[PDB]
Amino acid sequence: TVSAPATYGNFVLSPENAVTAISYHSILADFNSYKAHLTSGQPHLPNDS
Amino acid sequence: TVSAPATYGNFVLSPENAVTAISYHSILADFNSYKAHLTSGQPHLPNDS
Repeated sequence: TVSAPATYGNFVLSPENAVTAISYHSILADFNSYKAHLTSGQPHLPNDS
Repeated sequence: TVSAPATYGNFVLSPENAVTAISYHSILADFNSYKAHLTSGQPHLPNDS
């Protein structure tokens, strides 16, 4: 037996991203995540998108 | 006796702006106000920064 995933994942956009989409045409994933790490100064995020 | 302000009112950058300044060369003042009133769907805004 193998414990394979049973469901497709999802990647819902954050509302803050939508303001950054309407203006300049670019989107970085998890915009709230980077904001909380620049304040602490930590460079290594736990996870990526 | 005209009532004139006794002190300069300093502007301050929002923490959300700190990532936007790095990822691209632009800043939207009151960026949290844009996200709040855009997610609300209301075309108008209270006051400018």
